[PDB]
Amino acid sequence: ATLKEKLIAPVAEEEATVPNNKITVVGVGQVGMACAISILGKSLADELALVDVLEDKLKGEMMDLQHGSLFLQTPKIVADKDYSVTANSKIVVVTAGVRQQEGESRLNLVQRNVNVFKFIIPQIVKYSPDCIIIVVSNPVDILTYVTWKLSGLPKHRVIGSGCNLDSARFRYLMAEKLGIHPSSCHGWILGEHGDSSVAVWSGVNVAGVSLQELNPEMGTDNDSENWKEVHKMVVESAYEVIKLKGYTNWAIGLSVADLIESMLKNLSRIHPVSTMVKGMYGIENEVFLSLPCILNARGLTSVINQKLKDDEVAQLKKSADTLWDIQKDLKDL
Amino acid sequence: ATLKEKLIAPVAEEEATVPNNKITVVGVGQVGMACAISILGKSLADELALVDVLEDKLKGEMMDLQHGSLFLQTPKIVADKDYSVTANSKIVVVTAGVRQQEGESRLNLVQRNVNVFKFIIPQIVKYSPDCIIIVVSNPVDILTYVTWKLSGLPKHRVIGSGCNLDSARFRYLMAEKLGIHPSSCHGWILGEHGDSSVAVWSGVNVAGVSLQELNPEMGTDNDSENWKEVHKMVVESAYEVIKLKGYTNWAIGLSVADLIESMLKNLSRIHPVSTMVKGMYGIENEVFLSLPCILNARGLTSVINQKLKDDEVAQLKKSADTLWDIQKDLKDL
Amino acid sequence: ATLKEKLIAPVAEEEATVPNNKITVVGVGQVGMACAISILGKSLADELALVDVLEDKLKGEMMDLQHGSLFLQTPKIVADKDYSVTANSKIVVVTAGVRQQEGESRLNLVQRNVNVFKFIIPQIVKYSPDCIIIVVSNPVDILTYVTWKLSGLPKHRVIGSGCNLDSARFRYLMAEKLGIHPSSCHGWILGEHGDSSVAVWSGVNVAGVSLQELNPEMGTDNDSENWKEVHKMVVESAYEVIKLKGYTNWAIGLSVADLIESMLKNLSRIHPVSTMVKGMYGIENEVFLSLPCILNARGLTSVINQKLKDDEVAQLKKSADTLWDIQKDLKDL
Amino acid sequence: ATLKEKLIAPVAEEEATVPNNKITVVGVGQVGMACAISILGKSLADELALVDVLEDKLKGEMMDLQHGSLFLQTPKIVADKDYSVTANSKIVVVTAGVRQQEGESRLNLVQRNVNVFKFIIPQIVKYSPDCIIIVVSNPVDILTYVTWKLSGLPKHRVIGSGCNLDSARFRYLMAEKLGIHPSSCHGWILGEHGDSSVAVWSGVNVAGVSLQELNPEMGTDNDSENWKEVHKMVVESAYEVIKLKGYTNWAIGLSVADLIESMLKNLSRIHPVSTMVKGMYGIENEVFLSLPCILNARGLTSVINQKLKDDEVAQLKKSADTLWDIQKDLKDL
Ligand SMILES: NC(=O)C1=CN([C@@H]2O[C@H](COP(=O)(O)OP(=O)(O)OC[C@H]3O[C@@H](n4cnc5c(N)ncnc54)[C@H](O)[C@@H]3O)[C@@H](O)[C@H]2O)C=CC1
Ligand SMILES: NC(=O)C1=CN([C@@H]2O[C@H](COP(=O)(O)OP(=O)(O)OC[C@H]3O[C@@H](n4cnc5c(N)ncnc54)[C@H](O)[C@@H]3O)[C@@H](O)[C@H]2O)C=CC1
Ligand SMILES: NC(=O)C1=CN([C@@H]2O[C@H](COP(=O)(O)OP(=O)(O)OC[C@H]3O[C@@H](n4cnc5c(N)ncnc54)[C@H](O)[C@@H]3O)[C@@H](O)[C@H]2O)C=CC1
Ligand SMILES: NC(=O)C1=CN([C@@H]2O[C@H](COP(=O)(O)OP(=O)(O)OC[C@H]3O[C@@H](n4cnc5c(N)ncnc54)[C@H](O)[C@@H]3O)[C@@H](O)[C@H]2O)C=CC1
Ligand SMILES: c1ccc(CNCCc2c(CNC3CCCCCC3)[nH]c3ccccc23)cc1
Ligand SMILES: c1ccc(CNCCc2c(CNC3CCCCCC3)[nH]c3ccccc23)cc1
Repeated sequence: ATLKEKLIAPVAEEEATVPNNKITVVGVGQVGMACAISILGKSLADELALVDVLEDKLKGEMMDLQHGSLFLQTPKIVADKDYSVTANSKIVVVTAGVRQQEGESRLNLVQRNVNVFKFIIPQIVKYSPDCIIIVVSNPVDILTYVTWKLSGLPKHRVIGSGCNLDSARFRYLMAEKLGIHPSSCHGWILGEHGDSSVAVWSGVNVAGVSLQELNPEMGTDNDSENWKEVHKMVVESAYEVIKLKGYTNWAIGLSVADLIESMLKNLSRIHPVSTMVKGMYGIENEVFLSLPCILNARGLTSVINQKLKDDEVAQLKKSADTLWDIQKDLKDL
Repeated sequence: ATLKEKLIAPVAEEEATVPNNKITVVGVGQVGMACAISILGKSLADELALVDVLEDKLKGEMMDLQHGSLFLQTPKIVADKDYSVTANSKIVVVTAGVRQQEGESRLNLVQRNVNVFKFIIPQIVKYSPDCIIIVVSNPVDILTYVTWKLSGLPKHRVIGSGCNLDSARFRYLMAEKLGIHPSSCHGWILGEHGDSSVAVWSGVNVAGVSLQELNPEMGTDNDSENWKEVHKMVVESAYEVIKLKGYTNWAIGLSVADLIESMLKNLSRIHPVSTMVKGMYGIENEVFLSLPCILNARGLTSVINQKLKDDEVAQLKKSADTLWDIQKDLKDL
Repeated sequence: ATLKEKLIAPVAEEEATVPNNKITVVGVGQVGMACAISILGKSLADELALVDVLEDKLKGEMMDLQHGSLFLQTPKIVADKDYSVTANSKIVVVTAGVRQQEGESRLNLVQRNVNVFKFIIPQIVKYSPDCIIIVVSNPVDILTYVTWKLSGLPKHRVIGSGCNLDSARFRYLMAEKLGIHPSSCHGWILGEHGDSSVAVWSGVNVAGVSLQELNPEMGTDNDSENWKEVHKMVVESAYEVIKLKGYTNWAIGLSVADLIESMLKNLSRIHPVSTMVKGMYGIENEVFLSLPCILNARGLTSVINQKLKDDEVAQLKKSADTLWDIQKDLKDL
Repeated sequence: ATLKEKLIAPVAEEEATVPNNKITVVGVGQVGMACAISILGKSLADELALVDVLEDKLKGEMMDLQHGSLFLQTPKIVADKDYSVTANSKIVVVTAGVRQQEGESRLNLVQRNVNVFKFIIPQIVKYSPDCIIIVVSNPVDILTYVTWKLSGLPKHRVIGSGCNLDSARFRYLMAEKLGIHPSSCHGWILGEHGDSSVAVWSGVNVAGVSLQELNPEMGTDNDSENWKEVHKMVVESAYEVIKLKGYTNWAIGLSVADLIESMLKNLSRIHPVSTMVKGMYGIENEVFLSLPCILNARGLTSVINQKLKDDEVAQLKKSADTLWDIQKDLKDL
């Protein structure tokens, strides 16, 4: 009778399909939408759900993505302020809450964003008890800890985007100096995604050539080439971009899509992401900060043990102390 | 104690992989390996299993693929003569059996390849009772029927690669004449993957312009442009390529990867593939042949009802009669 | 002496890059950045230049993209307010200018954006005399005409993004009703990217089945299924999304990346884009509006002639009249 | 008058198109066709030309690829025994000649394959004087030297596929031991693509952790974990695969596509490929062997200088001496 009934003959009985690689993005602001477009561009989701408290903005973002469906391979894009829309997600990316004002530390956002997370996180696990949560909201290390405590998920299923972005920036800036692709320039930023991050100069290399072996002063204040300035540029990068355009989003969206790719393709690639590091490098408390971690379909399955220089371990311990001083006073977790 | 124990600190205490996007290719001949490399190139499997009777060849192919892992996103590639290696496959591609000699009809392979399938199909469903089977071995329409009977699987989970390849050839040949990309030149080959195929000239179009409306003689024997010769070239293509290089493999490997993409990405794209067409176009028996079908993560869920011209319906019925003449005499299914 | 001199031994004594697959995006607003991220995600440029009048915002966007380099395959990302940065671009995407307020016609933007284009287009061709220009700013059909006049380029090198986006929206909405992928649901929106667009109901098809042959009332006011409402939703879509989120950007960014892919891959795929249609369907003036066009590495090399129904031709002529009424009064082009 | 003339209205004059990223594959054997399918799969060629002395096999391979065009983004696939078909190639991949029989050294193929190259290489440069040549035929290091002498091309435009494959195998075997993706396991095989290859144990690392710092005996005969066996497995791999399936092809096809991607995308990624190493590591003659090299659109533009252990330098010099002993006895280059 209907055009659809004239055109389409069933072979199978119409039955509810459960998606196999659903992704939710919580928060459809600058970061959440950069994450969404990068996930859709890399064909990483068979279903994409969006949540926000701004109902009109949310519906607009959902419709704009839906209009691009012809160019994508994501057959279902949905959005609602209600967390029921997020059911059966494999990965939930949390970008909701407040961002830095100009010259504001990420650590100054802690009380506001803890209050946002207190109501969101229990709803995420209610509807997707088997998900991995990727925390992006700042300060990302503290809010990964908070998400672990609120969610009751195992450690391997609560990941902070952490220093995957800082390390991308570091590798870009070193690769630009050397005239090579960042993928061929190896270097790790660890610890806090923020001012106390640690540059592991001792592991920086190109084709397995230690650059600190070529320039032993690399990373010190007594270096005629002032490589230390590259780590200062990594630390200052968010502040500089926020002064120019108000926020950052494109690089973090690609960084989050890189983490999702490793997990949904089950690759066991190593990324510097935020995890619980008690018992590593003499850290005595449940600090979350970035170390090199193996990521696959289970989540964050292992941490790489490193031989660090004394000044590197000292900076990592200082970063841990900086974060623990905030974590220890958090209430009702 | 081991280097691995020194380097890698567990976060998850468990290392077992849950079966997920596993594909098996049965047969490691020219077609099975083209299927395998196209599945790996398009990142369509997290686990690829190869099964075949030829143990040395199978191990060599497995090792050669494993050596390219750095360039791929498939973390597990395995191979064995025993079907236990195929356990918990979501899709199984069947390419094993005899192939055409020069000038040989695909229909002449039926007794030999039915005997191969009486062995193989029960082993597939023993180890993957919840799989989708894509049949590629020839004659593909008859062997799709045979696989359906032997497997006990529902219709929507047994698919013959069918005329997805014939249609690709048809679109290439018409697009070459018009100077456009085959993706912009729409045309359907239906029925037997073989000599009795149907060119649906009444549906051939560019930008929704019916080419038969522009040239009503298109596909008739009274056409000065002789468009009918294009269908003759589609029918003869396998024989011409077999005469020149001995077999065909690259285009069918890409065609199979196209079908898998629609299913694993859950897209509900329409392909001309082999399904059970009883009750369509006056067909009274359980004939399998190619019609436009919707493919998604459930398998083959719908068929498109078409308005055909009399000469199109007549060739489709002739195709069904040709195939049923062989099907009706099959024993012990 | 330097770490770079210690590490890197020249084989080639020269480092300059020969200009090749360079793309400029003019405008770093919502649309320019969606275009930029989609071009980078699809690896469509070896060099991306951003040009804009807002120097701080431009530098911030350039830095944010640069920080994602590790995740991309574009080795050079540059930005300046001076058009010297755009030199030797193969493709220039123009997204600069004013956009619609809530409820505002795209045609109300004409005087403002003609003033923008009178500055921008001469600067583009000064620095890239051999480029293809893709016009995105609204009203896109009028500004494609203005760009043709100001640039002195041949017709095949000046393209309006046009109805590629309207057609994607149309195919999304029809595919959603039928439960299929938009890539399997064929349908064309022609004429103005705006209120006077034409839905070619006579060409709408699935697997070469004309849907108007199944439902002759499709696209008329006397249709119990009211398929006409789908064309109304296409026309209203920009206004609805602007009401909800303030602007549109994701779908047009993907649409522009689709056009660039056809051209840089030299594919001769057909897209409904804005071109000079004098002499077509009795149009007597140099009107620009969308028809199905072949796109390849030369640009826009052909238009598809269509057999249209009387109501489709009537709307196309009305669309042409609507645009010519504005074009005829333009001065100093 | 013709259907094409009714359907397609010219905007531009029909003009001969010069491809911008044409690739030729010389030899359509097991390696040449693995190269071709990997190039087509990664969308690296707007035109693909095939050359072989076997005219029928060549035409059949061309047709089988053409039949897959709908699934590809390569609008022109051509093939001929005449090198005029290769004109205006950016990259020419040479796979032609004889391969190893079972247990045969690659070095034993040198006189036969030099005789093939003496005829081929002058014709390649005649028709594509601006190309990069990637040598794959064995013994690859000596034939890269021979191709340099015969071609008269600059060093940076003559590249041997070299140890890109050996290093992929090495990284796969180490990554399998550690349970990580090969892309996260860093290790270099240098020198001859063959029995005298050098494992740079001192540069092997995961996340910038030197594995030889964890196990100082790594690569010695006095190692309880016998990591040296992994290098033996790399050396023996081609022989083992040749014993099982007769040849190798899939891994080298993906390795060649990786080198092409770096060059056509202008990335300046580092690969261990065969280049002229006179003046490096006390090598006094025009030896070609693999070192880490930067690859971009210019070709092989730099070599990475490494700090190697004494035993590693000794092995590299022994590899150079092994290759020079063959190069010095070659006639009429
Ligand atoms: N980890 C990293 O590397 C980076 C983190 N960030 C962080 O990402 C977060 C988001 O930044 P933007 O997207 O630029 O901010 P934004 O202001 O553009 O968007 C934030 C969104 O969160 C929504 N939201 C607020 N409260 C909510 C609640 N209770 N439930 C649901 N949605 C809620 C808002 O309505 C808004 O749409 C910030 O915390 C920022 O500091 C930003 C850049 C990089
Ligand atoms: N549906 C389509 O469009 C196409 C179908 N084909 C069909 O694909 C099949 C495979 O072709 P190729 O790979 O070229 O053949 P091939 O000879 O290269 O490989 C045949 C494979 O099946 C195995 N096999 C052969 N005889 C067997 C037996 N008696 N029992 C168990 N395993 C056996 C072999 O060990 C080998 O792995 C043929 O039936 C051929 O007609 C070929 C091309 C296109
Ligand atoms: N063709 C299509 O399908 C679509 C077209 N558009 C059009 O794209 C254009 C850009 O929209 P958005 O990016 O959302 O706007 P936006 O306000 O976010 O960005 C506009 C950009 O143009 C620059 N610009 C503004 N006024 C200028 C002037 N007087 N001179 C020079 N540069 C100037 C701004 O600095 C900024 O870079 C608008 O004309 C809009 O109507 C919007 C969406 C889809
Ligand atoms: N560098 C590497 O890592 C690897 C190198 N190889 C080498 O690749 C080469 C090709 O191996 P396969 O493809 O397996 O051999 P194959 O025997 O399958 O194909 C070689 C092709 O070269 C053609 N040919 C012979 N002389 C020719 C000439 N004068 N002009 C044009 N074409 C000519 C033959 O007709 C044949 O089609 C061998 O030298 C082999 O050792 C193989 C694997 C990996
Ligand atoms: C002679 C001696 C040593 C070599 C090979 N050098 C490999 C050494 C190496 C380092 C340096 N590790 C530092 C060393 C100081 C102790 C504290 C921190 C760890 N980083 C890498 C990153 C990647 C690869 C290797 C390395 C060659 C010749
Ligand atoms: C019997 C008669 C005819 C057929 C199949 N006919 C397919 C025809 C067709 C149309 C309809 N064209 C219109 C109709 C006339 C009004 C003026 C404009 C042109 N659109 C398509 C889009 C795609 C493919 C085909 C078509 C089958 C059986």
